[PDB]
Amino acid sequence: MQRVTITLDDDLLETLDSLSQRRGYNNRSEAIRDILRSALAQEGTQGFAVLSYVYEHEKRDLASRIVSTQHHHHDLSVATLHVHINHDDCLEIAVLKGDMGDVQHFADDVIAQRGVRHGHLQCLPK
Amino acid sequence: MQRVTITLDDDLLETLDSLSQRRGYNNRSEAIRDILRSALAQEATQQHGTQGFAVLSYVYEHEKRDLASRIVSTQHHHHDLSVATLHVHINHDDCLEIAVLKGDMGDVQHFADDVIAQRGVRHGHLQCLPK
Amino acid sequence: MQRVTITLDDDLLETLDSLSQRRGYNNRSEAIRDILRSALAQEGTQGFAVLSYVYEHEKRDLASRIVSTQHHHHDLSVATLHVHINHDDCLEIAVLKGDMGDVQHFADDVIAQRGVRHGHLQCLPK
Amino acid sequence: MQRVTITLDDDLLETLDSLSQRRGYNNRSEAIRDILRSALAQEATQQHGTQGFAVLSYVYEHEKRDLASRIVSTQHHHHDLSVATLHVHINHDDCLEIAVLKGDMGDVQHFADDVIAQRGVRHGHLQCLPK
Ligand SMILES: OC[C@H]1O[C@H](O[C@H]2[C@H](O)[C@@H](O)[C@H](OCCCC3CCCCC3)O[C@@H]2CO)[C@H](O)[C@@H](O)[C@@H]1O
Ligand SMILES: OC[C@H]1O[C@H](O[C@H]2[C@H](O)[C@@H](O)[C@H](OCCCC3CCCCC3)O[C@@H]2CO)[C@H](O)[C@@H](O)[C@@H]1O
Ligand code: NI
Ligand code: NI
Ligand code: NI
Ligand code: NI
Repeated sequence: MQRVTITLDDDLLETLDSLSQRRGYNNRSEAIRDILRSALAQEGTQGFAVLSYVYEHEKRDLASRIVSTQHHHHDLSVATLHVHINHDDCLEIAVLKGDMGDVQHFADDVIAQRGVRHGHLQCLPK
Repeated sequence: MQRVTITLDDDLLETLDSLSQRRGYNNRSEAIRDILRSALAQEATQQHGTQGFAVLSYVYEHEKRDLASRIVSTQHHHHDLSVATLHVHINHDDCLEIAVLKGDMGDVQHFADDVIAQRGVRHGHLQCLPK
Repeated sequence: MQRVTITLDDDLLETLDSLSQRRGYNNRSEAIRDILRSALAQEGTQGFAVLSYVYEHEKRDLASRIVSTQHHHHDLSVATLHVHINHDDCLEIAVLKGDMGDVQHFADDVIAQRGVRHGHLQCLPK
Repeated sequence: MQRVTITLDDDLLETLDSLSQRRGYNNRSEAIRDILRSALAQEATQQHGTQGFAVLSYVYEHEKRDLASRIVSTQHHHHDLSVATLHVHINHDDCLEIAVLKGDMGDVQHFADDVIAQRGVRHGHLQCLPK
């Protein structure tokens, strides 16, 4: 086997070590090795996708802007689930379909802007 | 068992007649009774004092009054009544929304109307599901 | 104008009269006349539709049966919203699309059976 | 600031290497650091003691173990954690489900795993949104 040495900051190490004692790992090396294993494990043209994001609806009238943006590409949209989590925040999940290339750009149009948080895209190609 | 006499204008009776025949009704009393039972049934479904769920669906033009924002702002105004909302972008202009609500059937009802009323919003429909 | 006389049962009349005094209608005739007005007021090949229904998921494994039924016609299905209202009951709203004729039959396949309650179909033709 | 030495097997290092280059990483430490930050970030997101919402998505074959029924039965088993579920019939065989959850992030997390684990269920993914 081989060895790779990396420099890690204190807080990150405090969090890694926290999970180390608990999770029952001998040390940092073993924990990191497992995390890498899963990360790498978790890695077509047509398919589906799930886009989730959080945003304040009033902010910049963002709600209106996101809906029109989606309507500009409604052909790629199957449907959206919306949950009014609090007085100002909205949680939306858009199920998208079509060309993975166009879906990915459509995703950038929606979440790559101010007022949108926790944006995540999950692709599911056929 | 009571015979109730109803006074109807010509235009209205012709409508009741035409619509009735297309739908297979051969006489007016049966037709009127079905409408009445249906309608009274829904009203009783929308009464204060009882908890439950409801389904509110409607079609709206998102560009309108920035109707998109107002419909959401209003939902947030009463977010204690909202479970979740499914939205389908019909075409470039229209949005199909289905809001699932919970709480007091009467309050839900009053809320639905405030929504279905707004201009730009068409095909509105409420279905209360009392506990 | 004209007059039509109808026979109505006691309970129904008790409910109509209840709404009469409250709603501020002079009498049965005026209330019925308004109800008819709305009913009649509220009345294409391609379009959308909203199907809602309630059912006990465990009952006859109904949940499994409804999903396959929908999958048999998945081409007509856009998406379904599901809310687990209690321990045994489920509330589902299926947004359907396609030929109104096929949508209507597809609706019968889903809600016209035992264990399904409050089934309602709303058509929205283009 | 601490230098941490990690011991990796040949196969694993080759994978890290290949995947890294395709994704534009020119060296191993940066790649490993990004993975670590990302991963630790999610874990901290799934901790008991904090309330919030979550999005759980997965694809499953409805015919399977009558998986359809078990997935729903299980959801009902913890329906206090469930807000609502969007379901999309991908094709004749597969179902895309997106369940929105609320409650204690740790409990939600444990629930998600119980679901993502089941056989027949693929592409599972959890995203916790702590209050
Ligand atoms: O719970 C029983 C039924 O309740 C609702 O049906 C409604 C129906 O959607 C409505 O259209 C009809 O109205 C009948 C009015 C008939 C008029 C008379 C002549 C002119 C035009 C129609 O009432 C029934 C209720 O019984 C549901 O849509 C249906 O799926 C369910 O099985
Ligand atoms: O909150 C910041 C970001 O958080 C998530 O991004 C993730 C991304 O989805 C994941 O793929 C990446 O992993 C990087 C791991 C890179 C590996 C190194 C070499 C081998 C293959 C990948 O981390 C970022 C977080 O910073 C969201 O998906 C993204 O929309 C958001 O803007
Ligand atoms: Ni909202
Ligand atoms: Ni829309
Ligand atoms: Ni359910
Ligand atoms: Ni399905």
